[PDB]
Amino acid sequence: SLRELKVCLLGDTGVGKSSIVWRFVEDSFDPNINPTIGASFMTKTVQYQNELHKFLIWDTAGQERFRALAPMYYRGSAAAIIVYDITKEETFSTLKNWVRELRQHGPPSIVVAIAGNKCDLTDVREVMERDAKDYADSIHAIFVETSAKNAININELFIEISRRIP
Ligand SMILES: Nc1nc2c(ncn2[C@@H]2O[C@H](COP(=O)(O)OP(=O)(O)NP(=O)(O)O)[C@@H](O)[C@H]2O)c(=O)[nH]1
Ligand SMILES: [Mg+2]
Repeated sequence: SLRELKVCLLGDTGVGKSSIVWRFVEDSFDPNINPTIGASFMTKTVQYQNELHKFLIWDTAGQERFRALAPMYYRGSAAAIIVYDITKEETFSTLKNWVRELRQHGPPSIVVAIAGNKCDLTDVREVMERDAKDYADSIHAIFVETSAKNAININELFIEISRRIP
């Protein structure tokens, strides 16, 4: 048996959406990765208990000219991963806007996950873990501080999704 799970990544440009997906699927990291144009699609199948979860992963362009396309991506998604950058408070401040948009226009029972990415960059941290954790908890979302660079909580993010899908 095999279970298809559409997952979309949402967030401001530069937060590491593509790097998260590349690390999960291709097990690689590129400091020189270019901004996404349109969307990138990758897939990985993982054993969860007695089933196989085939993640159909939509890596969306964060650049504002692509925002209008977002509804196309979250439609039919089993989960949404909203990514911010722990070194830029602006991307966290903005988190509520992404959540709002997913509340207002997304599927009724989507699994929401919040990823605080670039957690390897601790010296220049701007978003305290506790504050982002508190927020994720308040909306009953999955939360992890991730690093695509160091492979911190990348698999764990998708494991939490596997646990919480119906
Ligand atoms: N140190 C560190 N750098 C990271 C991490 N994830 C991504 N980066 C870097 O951050 C920059 C932006 O990454 P990228 O994956 O392109 O972000 P994005 O959210 O996909 N941007 P876009 O929306 O424009 O496609 C790149 O220089 C990349 O190497 C991380 O976990 N740690
Ligand atoms: Mg990208």
